[PDB]
Amino acid sequence: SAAYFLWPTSNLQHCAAEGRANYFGNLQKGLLPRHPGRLPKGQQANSLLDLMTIRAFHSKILRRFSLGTAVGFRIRKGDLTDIPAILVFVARKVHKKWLNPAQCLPAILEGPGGVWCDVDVVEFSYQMFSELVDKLCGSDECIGSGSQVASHETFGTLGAIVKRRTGNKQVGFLTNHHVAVDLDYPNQKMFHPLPPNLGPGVYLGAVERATSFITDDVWYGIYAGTNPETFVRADGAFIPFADDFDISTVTTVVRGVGDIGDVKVIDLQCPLNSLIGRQVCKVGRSSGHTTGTVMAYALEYNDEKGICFFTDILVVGENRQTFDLEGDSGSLIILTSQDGEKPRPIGIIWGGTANRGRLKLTSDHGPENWTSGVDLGRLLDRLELDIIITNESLQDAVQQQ
Amino acid sequence: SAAYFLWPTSNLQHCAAEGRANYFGNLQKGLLPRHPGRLPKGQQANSLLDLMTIRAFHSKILRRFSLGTAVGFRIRKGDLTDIPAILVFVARKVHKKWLNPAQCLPAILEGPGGVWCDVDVVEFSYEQMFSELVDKLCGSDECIGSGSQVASHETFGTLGAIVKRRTGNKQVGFLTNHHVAVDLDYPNQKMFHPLPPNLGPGVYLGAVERATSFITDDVWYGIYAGTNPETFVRADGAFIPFADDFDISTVTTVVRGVGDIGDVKVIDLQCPLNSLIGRQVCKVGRSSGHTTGTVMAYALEYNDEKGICFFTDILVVGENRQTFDLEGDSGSLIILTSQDGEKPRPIGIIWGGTANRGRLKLTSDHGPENWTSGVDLGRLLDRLELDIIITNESLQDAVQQQ
Amino acid sequence: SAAYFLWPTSNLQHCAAEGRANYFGNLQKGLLPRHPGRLPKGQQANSLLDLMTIRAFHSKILRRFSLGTAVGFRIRKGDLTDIPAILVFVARKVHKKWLNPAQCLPAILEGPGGVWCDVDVVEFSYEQMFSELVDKLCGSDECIGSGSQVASHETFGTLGAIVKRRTGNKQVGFLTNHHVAVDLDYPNQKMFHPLPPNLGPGVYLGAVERATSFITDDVWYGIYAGTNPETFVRADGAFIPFADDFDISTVTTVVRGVGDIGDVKVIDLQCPLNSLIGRQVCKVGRSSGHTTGTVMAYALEYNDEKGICFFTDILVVGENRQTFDLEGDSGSLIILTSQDGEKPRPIGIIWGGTANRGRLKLTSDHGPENWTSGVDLGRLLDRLELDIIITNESLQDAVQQQ
Amino acid sequence: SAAYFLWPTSNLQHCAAEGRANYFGNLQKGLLPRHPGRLPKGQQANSLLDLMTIRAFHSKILRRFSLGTAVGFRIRKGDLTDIPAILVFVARKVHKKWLNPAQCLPAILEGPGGVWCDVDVVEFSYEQMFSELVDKLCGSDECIGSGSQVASHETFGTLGAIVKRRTGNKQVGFLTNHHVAVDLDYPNQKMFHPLPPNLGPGVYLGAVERATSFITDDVWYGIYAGTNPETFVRADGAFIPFADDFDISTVTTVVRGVGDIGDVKVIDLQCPLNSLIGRQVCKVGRSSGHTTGTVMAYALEYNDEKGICFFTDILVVGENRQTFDLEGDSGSLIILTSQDGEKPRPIGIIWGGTANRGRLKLTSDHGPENWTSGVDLGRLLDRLELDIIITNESLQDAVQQQ
Ligand SMILES: Nc1ncnc2c1ncn2[C@@H]1O[C@H](COP(=O)(O)OP(=O)(O)OP(=O)(O)O)[C@@H](O)[C@H]1O
Ligand SMILES: Nc1ncnc2c1ncn2[C@@H]1O[C@H](COP(=O)(O)OP(=O)(O)OP(=O)(O)O)[C@@H](O)[C@H]1O
Ligand SMILES: Nc1ncnc2c1ncn2[C@@H]1O[C@H](COP(=O)(O)OP(=O)(O)OP(=O)(O)O)[C@@H](O)[C@H]1O
Ligand SMILES: Nc1ncnc2c1ncn2[C@@H]1O[C@H](COP(=O)(O)OP(=O)(O)OP(=O)(O)O)[C@@H](O)[C@H]1O
Ligand SMILES: [Mg+2]
Ligand SMILES: [Mg+2]
Ligand SMILES: [Mg+2]
Ligand SMILES: [Mg+2]
Repeated sequence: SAAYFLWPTSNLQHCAAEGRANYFGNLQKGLLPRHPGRLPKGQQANSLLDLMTIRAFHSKILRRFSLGTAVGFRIRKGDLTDIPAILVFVARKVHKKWLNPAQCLPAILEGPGGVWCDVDVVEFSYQMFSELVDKLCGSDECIGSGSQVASHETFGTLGAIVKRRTGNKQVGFLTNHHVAVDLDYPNQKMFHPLPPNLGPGVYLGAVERATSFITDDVWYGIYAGTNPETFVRADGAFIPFADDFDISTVTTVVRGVGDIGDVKVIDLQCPLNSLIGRQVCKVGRSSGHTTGTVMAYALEYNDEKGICFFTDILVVGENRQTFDLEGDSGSLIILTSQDGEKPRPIGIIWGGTANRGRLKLTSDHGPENWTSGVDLGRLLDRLELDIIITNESLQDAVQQQ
Repeated sequence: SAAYFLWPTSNLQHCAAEGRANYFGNLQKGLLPRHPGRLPKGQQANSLLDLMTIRAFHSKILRRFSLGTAVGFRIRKGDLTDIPAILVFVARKVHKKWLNPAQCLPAILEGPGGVWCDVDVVEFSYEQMFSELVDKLCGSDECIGSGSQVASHETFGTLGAIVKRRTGNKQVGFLTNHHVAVDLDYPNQKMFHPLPPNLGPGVYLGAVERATSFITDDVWYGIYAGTNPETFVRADGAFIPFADDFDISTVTTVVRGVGDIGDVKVIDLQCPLNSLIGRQVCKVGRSSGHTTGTVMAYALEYNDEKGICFFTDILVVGENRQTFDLEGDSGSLIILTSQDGEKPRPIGIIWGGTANRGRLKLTSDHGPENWTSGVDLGRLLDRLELDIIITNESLQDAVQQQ
Repeated sequence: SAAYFLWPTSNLQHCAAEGRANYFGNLQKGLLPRHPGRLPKGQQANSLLDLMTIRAFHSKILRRFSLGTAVGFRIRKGDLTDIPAILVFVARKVHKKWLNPAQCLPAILEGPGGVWCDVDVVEFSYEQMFSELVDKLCGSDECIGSGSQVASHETFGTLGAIVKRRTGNKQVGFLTNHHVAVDLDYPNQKMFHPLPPNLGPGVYLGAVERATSFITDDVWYGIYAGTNPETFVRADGAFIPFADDFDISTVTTVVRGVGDIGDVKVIDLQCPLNSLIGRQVCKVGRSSGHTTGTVMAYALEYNDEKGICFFTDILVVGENRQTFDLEGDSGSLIILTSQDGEKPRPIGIIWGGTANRGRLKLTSDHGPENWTSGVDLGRLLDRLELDIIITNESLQDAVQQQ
Repeated sequence: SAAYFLWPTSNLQHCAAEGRANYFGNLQKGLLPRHPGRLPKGQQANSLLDLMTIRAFHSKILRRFSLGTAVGFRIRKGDLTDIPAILVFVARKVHKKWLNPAQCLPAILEGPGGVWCDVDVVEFSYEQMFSELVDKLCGSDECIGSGSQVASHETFGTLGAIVKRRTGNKQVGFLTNHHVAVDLDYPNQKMFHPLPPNLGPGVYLGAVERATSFITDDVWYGIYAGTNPETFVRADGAFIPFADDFDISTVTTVVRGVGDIGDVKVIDLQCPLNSLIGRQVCKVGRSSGHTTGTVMAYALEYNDEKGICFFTDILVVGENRQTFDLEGDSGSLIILTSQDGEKPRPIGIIWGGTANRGRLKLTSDHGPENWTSGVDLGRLLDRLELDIIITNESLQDAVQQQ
């Protein structure tokens, strides 16, 4: 019956940011530990939460000389270590001899409660033809992860087959919301592989929900920065399958990977090494199957207009090959099987913007491309979705809608 | 609390596509149309509903050789008549001698049930005012009202009317064009007057709550206005409830440069045409200030490049060969001028001007004049579930209950 | 029958190239005007041929410091005089104090046989009227005549005159500029009024038969107008014989906005200058409608850097500092206005191309006025082998005698 | 003598437009709609004429969802088969699962008289070379022959073949495609090797005499290839007879890098397909030098935006995923490579235009390959009335009999 759009209404009147100023202020007044002295080994950062609270506390001394920050492990000579650090992204990485003490970043940083960590400096900036790509783009006899989805004006990738947690518990799929956005045209109807104005295809369904920006305090549960206009890039859209659409054609398998497990949630208190440095893979309609490494979490970026933006996952492709191309947006970021458990998804690729970023890891090599991913655990929670991972579970879920 | 956007549920499958084909199919085969057209005078079109149903019946024969259509009065020698007609928009209006019989549009057309009307041909296609009023609207005035410049981080618009929601807690707020609120590149939820914090000073007006972009014709008008099953009405409107912080003492329900307005005058499709078509209208917008024009036509059909049919409710042409609006006027109130002394009533709001918004030629001596697109305010408030507040006392009363 | 294009046979390889060289070679028995500088008044230039042969003799020295040249009357203080002169076009006219004597033009020149003339220096260089006449020309009129818009799939032009071919079948058709027809991107020999089938409605007029683009000076004028052996005259003509299906009852030999015209007035190079230079002319074209102007100069020389000499027959400047033409008028008849009561006779058609958008400064008070390029109609009809039809009765006689 | 261009008289409007309609009216009357016993193998399409007649008959539904069509052999798994088929070019080739029955192209089609064929779906769409051969063609060699760069003032092209005219004095000259000859701004009738005088050194080869741009299908093929009454064949050719001064001692009838060629191999539409479709071809051009490719299809249909049907004779794809030609090769001879020791015979010349070359996908693993357009040389020489000279002795003999 409703003919209008409803905004996400996460305003939480300014107390959710009034508490932000008061949070960092009241921690600021309590400096008992005493003078510049090193810090004990027992209080070393261990979790993602630790690194994020340390970085947020010193955001403003870090922001001044930096393009951004992220949490992870220290990178020395291009190789990841297992040392909890805050990665500071500089425009150009120069020798210490050319820095004044105000500019030179420290080697250690102690946050609230004496929790300390390392500070790593990284130099920073901002089609595949295969049998797999053709299958994803409409040559296969099935629709699944990686399949090209399209509205009248935009193309995207189908991330996962999902079901809604609330109400009807409708079965559908998850993709990236910019492929479904209506300002010039109506882009509510999704099709595979092409929209009717461009060529043949099948009507998948109409967009129901979409998140674009969610404040950090809601997304992470903590204040990740001092800026009161802080948003998380939380791109995701839920499209319930059309009442006519033939569910027999959908597959819960990620083609080129196999049977995947349930979503692996990024718990901010687990030890870092379970996410940072882990090998991930992607199947998308543009680059097909690629392999990469998780370099960092919680990428801070304060932009021209004065708003802080966080990007959850930072992946760099293996062997100096780009992890993704433009158009892979929506693709599932799957943790590769280590000794034989089913590969579990941790995120989806965020829509590549114009002039995507790059970081230099070694002098011998040039700058490599990095890919930005959205936390799948948090996205499914915010969109109120459950991922369907077996073909039998799919037909069971359809029965109850 | 919700963290997501909820898309409008105007899908309505499958009688919205099945019922459209079923509606036009059953009327076409049983015709009994007895070709020699005596067309008795009692069956002449009288309402807007009559013209739209006639146009919809002959949509394909009309769209075949034309850029689009709209309903109204026949235009003869550049002047509006009182003759009910379907306006057919041609790229170039050429003499009959240069048309084959397939191309030449008829002078009369009879629809379902023998209801007939005229067919008029119109040639069709698809800088700042500096004044104290414009400065007042753009932040120099001590108050916020209709015409006041509203802004998100990335886009500027005009405040149309001060409104209150009909449902729930009946929040008081304002109506503007949803193109100011675009969450694709940047979080453009917070609205400000006159400038966003990144560009300059201002006051936080509130956060967008509702917005309509496209509503199917069968929902908006209540009838099937065309044969295309993907037919949408461009209905731009966004509701921004005032922030709790906002000083509602600074709001005025007066339309500066017009005065105290009355309640929304609803466009009833069954009333006689002469109460909308040809009536003089006025607009106060942050770009052109106060302008005056005429309502030329209703229900502008346009079957574009991708194959989707789009309807635009109101078509205004400015008086004295002057543009009725400029870019940036989108959202402004389209007010019916007082023609015997009652309070001027609003009938619509300006729709956000596309790139290369068309022109139309009326007589040979003058070139093409600019036309302005409006959204039906009666239908927009109903769809958004809004009530317009027209007196400063009523505003103080509406703000209390909440 | 023929499926190919036949390029004109005006090559005469090395019959024109050395005949030019020996003409100018066995002239050197000439120069040394020894000794004095003043020449007798009895040998003053009187014709166009006199002025052109003087310019041709001193072409090398004149082209040294100038953008081009033309023949006419000296312009002094912005007004045409009665003094036969060679107009030398400089980019920027500076005071004598800033020129070396080599750069400064002599403002008198004697050619072969002591025929002398003046040298005038002119500063030189290289959006639509809306009216009922324009609308009628562009398809609103019930007839096709001079000024009517003609079109192929990709290009628009103006119908200049209704003509009949002199040779063979003596077919009736019309004359326009060939750049509306000549196309190696597409099939555009088919002409239509007012629009081609891909753009809108219209009637098939007929197919292009012959078209001239460049004609060497020695053929066009009959003399060697310059020393460059690659010297061409811009003669844009196109003869389109009417289709057999075409209703010739719809054609009018009347120039709308001028009236009944007389026969083509031939530009005889030996006549006194004042019969062409300075005469008032008018034009009816599909873009600017009816305009009025003055013939400023003839035989405009322009040597561009690829090394080819190009001549433009007529140079018109619009009256009252108003442009004589706009883009799209190409083909329009350049009609001599009735000065005492005789029928206005046509002398040329407007040239459509690239080097037509140039300006010349006549007075300091206001800036550079626009000039329009015309092709000699007398020479064009001769080269195309056409006769102009000027009365509607003569038209139906020509149609019946095919 | 003549100072004008003569347009081709190979189009007789609406005398032949009815004959096209009548031909399809005749096929539609003797429809013979039957299919009890599936498709006997004796009635299978064998010729190019068979495939073209089937495609034209079912033209309406094929073009409904397609970018174009062509005749040849079915392509299965990226390799040409021996199955007579109609190639339907789709923008993106999707699985049967995603097509409604209206969209899905059939696997077989039987046309008039029960002659049937297959329907193959192909995905379709619409830097320099440095070598000793390229340098020799572009002016470093001591001779002028096939592949040699020819130039007018504004355009560069390739010299295709050394020819003599069949009519009149049987002038000897050369053949290239008319976009190297044709002008809009300059009198670039004169051809030069390797450069025009404005750009650098060269020798004057001669002046263009004839040029074909578009020829209707009924004239070119001898049959009605499509139902559109505005149907044209892309027929780029230009005949430049050698200047009388030109030293014919420097001309070679040899195709450098291939050798001595045989006479033109005429594309007989009634011969078995395998003599053209799938045959290996080679090309020597001033941009890519020597390249090798395969004849993929004949009679490439393309109905563009303006509503005109365009046919392209030969469709070549380069071998081993390498482009068959580059920009500038237009005019080069498309030579059939020797299959069993015969001299390689030329069958066509490369076409130069706006629709020059798009892409077609043959396999999933490696991406889309480039295709090249060729014009039927057998038909081009007939239309221009030219004979190809293939031996240096025949050249010197042809020179004397002038
Ligand atoms: N603000 C700054 N801008 C540019 N360069 C800086 C800045 N601050 C520090 N650096 C450089 O970065 C260096 C520290 O780099 P980092 O912490 O990455 O070392 P590492 O990880 O131990 O070794 P590697 O450099 O091999 O990774 C300093 O020596 C200094 O030269
Ligand atoms: N498909 C078409 N394309 C272009 N022009 C057309 C077409 N069909 C009709 N016309 C032109 O429009 C004319 C009808 O115009 P219209 O109905 O507006 O006349 P009117 O309103 O009585 O007088 P006026 O022309 O002054 O408005 C026809 O005479 C014809 O010349
Ligand atoms: N090559 C040149 N470049 C620029 N200016 C020149 C050149 N040769 C002459 N002049 C200027 O032009 C003047 C002659 O102009 P022109 O013959 O048109 O004079 P006019 O017709 O006598 O008077 P008016 O200047 O009022 O037309 C010279 O006095 C000189 O200053
Ligand atoms: N209108 C269409 N648009 C896109 N794809 C189509 C269309 N019609 C058919 N197809 C696809 O093309 C297929 C037929 O292709 P084709 O006839 O080329 O097969 P083939 O040559 O036997 O094998 P191969 O596909 O290996 O060449 C159908 O299975 C269908 O999936
Ligand atoms: Mg490092
Ligand atoms: Mg009218
Ligand atoms: Mg002067
Ligand atoms: Mg195939």
